[PDB]
Amino acid sequence: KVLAGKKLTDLDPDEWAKAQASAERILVDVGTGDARTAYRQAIAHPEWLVVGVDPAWQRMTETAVRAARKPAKGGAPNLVLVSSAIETVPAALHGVADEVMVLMPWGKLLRGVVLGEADVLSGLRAVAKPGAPLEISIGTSIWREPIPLEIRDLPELTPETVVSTGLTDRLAALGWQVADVRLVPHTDLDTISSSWARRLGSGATETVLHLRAVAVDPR
Repeated sequence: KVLAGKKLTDLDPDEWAKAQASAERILVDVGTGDARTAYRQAIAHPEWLVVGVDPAWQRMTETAVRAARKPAKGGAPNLVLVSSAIETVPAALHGVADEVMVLMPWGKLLRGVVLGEADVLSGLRAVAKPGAPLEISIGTSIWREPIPLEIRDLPELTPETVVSTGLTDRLAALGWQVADVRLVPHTDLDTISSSWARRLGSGATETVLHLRAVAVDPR
């Protein structure tokens, strides 16, 4: 269920428990893209256990190959890449995260966050410790044509409509107390969507809808 280089393997429960215990912070990145962003977090913060969770595991293989190398050769032993969908988080991920990040989501994860779909929101809450922040970062260019199929029937989510669509209340009901919602124009894309296809420092920016919440009791 975790990537080891180009292959999937069974996560050793003992090693998983020891890694969590040894970490200063456990960060769960839900939706990883090619997981270069998770890798860069892990490299910057060797005391963090950085857990990337994505069902499209083959996309993450380059990151996994790089992370498996010796530290001197760019290895990141504190990066754990998990093959799983968020709506069906396995028990081994329940209540582990000090912080949950949803950066540049696509597909069901994106649609779920925008609509405040219970299975996606509950899955996110399931992996969190009480008090853990949730940070969601959505690039707003997705609402400019061509709009991706997973949101093209939905009106653009803005800070005002996060309230008026009832998303803030759906979040609270499922255990995410919203703290801040804002647009952040000219956000450096490298901070939320690094890729092995794109050189770092390109200067690429985007307006990001940023939501922060805190893990609380549901219902």
